[PDB]
Amino acid sequence: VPLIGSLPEARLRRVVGQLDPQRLWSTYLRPLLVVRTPGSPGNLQVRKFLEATLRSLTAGWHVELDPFTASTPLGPVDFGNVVATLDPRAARHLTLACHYDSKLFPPGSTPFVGATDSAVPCALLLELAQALDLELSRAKKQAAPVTLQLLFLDGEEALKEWGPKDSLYGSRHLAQLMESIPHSPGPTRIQAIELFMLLDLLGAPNPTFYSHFPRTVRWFHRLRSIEKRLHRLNLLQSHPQEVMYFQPGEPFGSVEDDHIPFLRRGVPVLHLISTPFPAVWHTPADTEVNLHPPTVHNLCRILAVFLAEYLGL
Ligand SMILES: O=C1Nc2cccc(OC3CCNCC3)c2/C1=C/c1ccc2[nH]cnc2c1
Ligand SMILES: [Zn+2]
Repeated sequence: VPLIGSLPEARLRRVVGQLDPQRLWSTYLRPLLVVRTPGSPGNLQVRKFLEATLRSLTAGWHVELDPFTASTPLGPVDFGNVVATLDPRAARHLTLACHYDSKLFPPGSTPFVGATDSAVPCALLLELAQALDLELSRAKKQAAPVTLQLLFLDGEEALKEWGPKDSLYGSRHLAQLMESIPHSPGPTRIQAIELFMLLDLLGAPNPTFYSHFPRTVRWFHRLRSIEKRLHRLNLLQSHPQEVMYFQPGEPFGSVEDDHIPFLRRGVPVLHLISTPFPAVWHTPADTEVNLHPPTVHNLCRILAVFLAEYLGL
């Protein structure tokens, strides 16, 4: 628990104190819980909600929009991703990512908003960024060498049948775009991704995560470690055992997600996705009241230390 690279408890406690669960849940989560398929009005409001929420933050992220067209198993659809980079002159960054679109389902069925998939994750990032705003604003001003980059991806889903030409429209393009952009050192923006941490299927009760890439397993250990740790310093609601979320040790793997286009380009990936998937997954039942708010908040706290331990805040 008093290991190496770790937060002096004092700070960690303030780090956690600063998180506002009412804000996570209602400023940030509640608004997104809406049908938001590609290029639908649903979509575009979320897109603009994020596009703003990020800009208002005091530390003044560079918020830029990656938009495009693509050929689907339906018409052409247009998409826009949301790239938010706290200090883009900085030479590397930690890229956290998630997708704001929602899976189009056939009509005449209870709309599908997908709370775990991926409403909850998006809001976790919004909270991270806001509950850590002064501290990022410090290090940004300190021309810190590794900054923070947040991706809110569009078009992960699939209209019709899931497959390599219908899925991950957004990541596939963002990746395409990044490697075409000279950065320094680099050579591309793609190499500026120190870690690509990807959040998915989050907020159902009683998840289990495993390391899925052994190249990043040590970071996964940070998380198991940060879980302990918060349990010990009593800062976890409904957490009987010491190890609940972050399991040992190193299983099989692969589960096509937004990381893939980056991983094709050699990007170290940490796939923070519950496995087994939420019971309610891809049903009209992915909805605000199946979430397990304690779990939702433990994962805010657990990430919110990690962020800090990572960027030394
Ligand atoms: O988006 C998706 N549509 C499908 C239709 C049929 C099967 C599917 O996935 C495989 C079988 C079940 N276990 C492993 C993957 C998917 C799928 C996969 C997937 C992966 C990650 C996701 N994050 C949010 N939605 C996701 C779906
Ligand atoms: Zn999905």
